[PDB]
Amino acid sequence: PIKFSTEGATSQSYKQFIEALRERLRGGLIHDIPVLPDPTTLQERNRYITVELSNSDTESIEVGIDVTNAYVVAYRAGTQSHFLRDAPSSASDYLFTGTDQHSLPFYGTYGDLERWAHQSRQQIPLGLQALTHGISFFRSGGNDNEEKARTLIVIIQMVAEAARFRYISNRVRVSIQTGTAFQPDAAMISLENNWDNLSRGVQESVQDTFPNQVTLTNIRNEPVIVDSLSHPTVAVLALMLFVCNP
Repeated sequence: PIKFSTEGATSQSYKQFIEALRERLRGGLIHDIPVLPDPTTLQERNRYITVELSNSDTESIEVGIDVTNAYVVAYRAGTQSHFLRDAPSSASDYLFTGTDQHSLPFYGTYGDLERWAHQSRQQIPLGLQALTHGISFFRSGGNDNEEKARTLIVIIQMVAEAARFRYISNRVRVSIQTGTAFQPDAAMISLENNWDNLSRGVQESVQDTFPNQVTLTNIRNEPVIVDSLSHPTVAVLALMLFVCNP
């Protein structure tokens, strides 16, 4: 069971949570980089996991994660659960099966989440207080779809993107250690936007060279061409999407 509590959370407790999540998600290594399982050879009973996000012993939610892409597909508050509009059809057969399950009106893509939130990722604060507020909001069952979408933008980045990217888990750690919320910087956004592209480059690489180049953005909004296994930014990957075997 994978739990994270916001009560007295520390840099270390958050790090240990992300480490446990990464260990459960890893399906193998490719070029020494962890990769998620190939969905075509994965047994469906092994496809979905839960994380408990708690503010106290009496206030908590669960989030359901698809191990094939580390993406949040649903959440649960008590006897009621809510699935992203684009959740795989099998998710509701394995996650929160003892609840009344509902479909959310928005997809889990940032495009649709930002549309419903009326805010972009860059405008939405991340950190312990944002997560605490989101846990409370989901547990309360409030019907405000704008805030549901905003809350998922927070959770997705602090859980799923953090699991995928060492840069992001470390930035959340720093926020917790300092007690200072943050808005995702241009490098964080570009990592989120290019996870599948970086995963593909690594896995398709020949002689360490990507067939399909990947253009990232650094903190100073500078465009960076990543076309090699040895590029420094490749080291930021903690979990890759499965694309192909070498």
